[PDB]
Amino acid sequence: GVVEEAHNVKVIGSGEATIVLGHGFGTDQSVWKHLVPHLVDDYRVVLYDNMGAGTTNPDYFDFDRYSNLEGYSFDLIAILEDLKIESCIFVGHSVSAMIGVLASLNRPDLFSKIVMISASPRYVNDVDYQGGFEQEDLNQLFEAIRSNYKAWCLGFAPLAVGGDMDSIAVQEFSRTLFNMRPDIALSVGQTIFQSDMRQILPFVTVPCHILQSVKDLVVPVVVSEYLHANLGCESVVEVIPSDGHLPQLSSPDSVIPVILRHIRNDI
Repeated sequence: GVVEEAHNVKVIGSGEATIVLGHGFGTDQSVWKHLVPHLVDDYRVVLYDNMGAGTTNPDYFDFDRYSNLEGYSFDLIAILEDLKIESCIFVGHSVSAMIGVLASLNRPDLFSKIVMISASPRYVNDVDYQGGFEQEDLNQLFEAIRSNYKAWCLGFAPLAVGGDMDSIAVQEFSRTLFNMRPDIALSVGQTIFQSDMRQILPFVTVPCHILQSVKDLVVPVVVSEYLHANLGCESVVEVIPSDGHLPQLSSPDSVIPVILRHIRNDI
C-alpha cells in the first residue's frame, strides 16, 4: 500500500493487543531493535519511519505539511487507519512522544496508553521554564547544520547518544543522521527544536508514562517533572540511571526492563 510503503511500515504478529512504536529525530525504526524481541510474543508490533527520515523518499517530504508537528500526527493516524487498528499502546521516542500526544488529542479512541522515551514539550528556556537550550544555542546548532552537515553529524552523534564516543550505537546514529537529506535535516531540526507543546498538555486524556535517561543532552530531568505536572491525564515518571537520548539503543541492559515494565503494567 501507498502509506505502508512510504513509511516503511512493518507489522509483526496478529491479534488485537497492539503496540505501535515511533522513533525520534535522526534515527529510524531500527532504534527499537533491542525492545521489539521482548514484545512480539505478547503483542502485535507495528514499526514505521517518520517522513523525512533518511530511509524515506525525499520527494514525499512536504515542507508545508511538516512545518508543524501536526503533519506527523496526521501521518500516524493515517498509518493506524490503514492498518485498521482500533486501539494501541503507543511508544514514542523523542519527538514521536509529542507526535503521539497530538494524535491522541484528535483521536483519543485509538490510544490506550502512551509511553514516552526522552520526550520534551519545549527545548527553549525562558525565565520560568528550563528546556535545556537558550535560543542562541539553537541558532549555533542550525548554523552548524547549514555550514557542514557531515561535520555536524560527526560531532552531534556522540553527544546525543552519550557513552563511549566510538560505540556501535554512536556509529549507528551518526549513519542514520547523515542519511537525511541536509535541507530536510535542517528544516525538521528547526521545526522540532523550536516547537512548543506546553500549552496543549492539559488537554491530554490518554494516560502517559514518562521515561528518560538521567543524563540526556537535550532533555533536562526537570522536563519529565514538567510533563508530569502539566499533563491533563493520569501519568507516571521514571528517570532511568542511564546515559543518552537514545537509551533503548545504546544502553538496553538497564533501559529495556524499565520500558517493558511501563508497557506491560498500567498506572
